[PDB]
Amino acid sequence: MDMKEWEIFYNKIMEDFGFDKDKDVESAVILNNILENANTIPVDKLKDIIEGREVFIFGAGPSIKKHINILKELREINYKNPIIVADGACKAFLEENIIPDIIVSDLDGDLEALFECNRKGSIIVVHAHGDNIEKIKKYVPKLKNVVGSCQIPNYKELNLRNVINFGGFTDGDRCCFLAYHFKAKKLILGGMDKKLEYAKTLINYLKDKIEIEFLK
Repeated sequence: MDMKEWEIFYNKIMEDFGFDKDKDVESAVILNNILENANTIPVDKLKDIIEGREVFIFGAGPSIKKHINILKELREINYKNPIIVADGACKAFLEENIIPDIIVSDLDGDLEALFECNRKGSIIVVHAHGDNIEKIKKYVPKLKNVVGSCQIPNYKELNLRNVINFGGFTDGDRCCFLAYHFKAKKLILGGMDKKLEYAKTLINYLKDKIEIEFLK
C-alpha cells in the first residue's frame, strides 16, 4: 500500500538474484539521456488510453494463441479495449493481425516483431535494466512513440525526468503496474504461465488494490 516499500523489494530482488545495482542505475541514466531528444510520447497520452477502461494484458504463455482468438471474437461485439503486450508476445498479435496499443519491452528478444508493430502505431514502453544497455543505445533511436521505464526506485532524485517507474519485476507485471498507475478499472490477463514466483507475488499484491481476473 506504498511504493517506497517497493524500494525495499527492489533490494530483496537485486541481492536475491545478484544483479549489479550499478548497471541498473547506469542504464537508467543512459535512457533518460537518450530520451531528452528522442521520438517520445507525452506520457499523459497513456492516461487517456487507460484511465477508466478495462485493459487486456498479454504475456507469452502456453495460452497465447488460443486466448488471442478470444480477443478476436470479443472485438466484433463493438467491444474493443486497450491492449498491453509483454515484450515478444507482439509477434502473436502480428500473426493474428492485432496491433497492441502499448508494448512494455526491455528489447531482450528479436526486434523484428516489435519494430513492425511500432510503425503500425504501437506505443513502445522501453524499460531499462542491467543487461540491455547497448540495446537501448542502438534501438531506441530507431523507434517512434517511445516511453522510458527503469527498475531503479531512486529515479526522481537522480533527475530522470524522461523516465517513470511504476513498480514491477518481470516485464509482464510492469504492464499491470502501468495499467494500475494509469487508473485502469480491471485487468484481464492472458497467456499466463524462479522469476515467475516473484511475478505471482506482485500480481497477488495487485489483486488487493485493483480487480484482476485472469482469463482461461
